[PDB]
Amino acid sequence: PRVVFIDEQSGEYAVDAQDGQSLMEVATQNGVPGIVAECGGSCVCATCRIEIEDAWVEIVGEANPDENDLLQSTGEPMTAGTRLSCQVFIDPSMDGLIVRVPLPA
Ligand code: FES
Repeated sequence: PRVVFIDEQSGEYAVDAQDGQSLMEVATQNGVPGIVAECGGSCVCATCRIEIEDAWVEIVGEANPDENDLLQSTGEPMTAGTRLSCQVFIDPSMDGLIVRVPLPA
């Protein structure tokens, strides 16, 4: 597909992806800040607080109440589309996706 990332360093990172790729991997491919490099998708960390644009959350489908709960346990605020991007992946359902990065969290 096609894609569009965002961040607080460039305020945008237009890109593209392929069914099976996450919005965290495109980044590094798009030269995006790639501000993560934590577990690499191993599913052992929870700091990859990425944010899908507010148009594709209903397209991407944030994480279930399992991965979203453990993260909410802390008590920090969250918006619509906040989910482990690294755990997300492209499909002919989320083509031309638009990503986003939260504030210093
Ligand atoms: S990068 Fe570790 S869970 Fe997303």
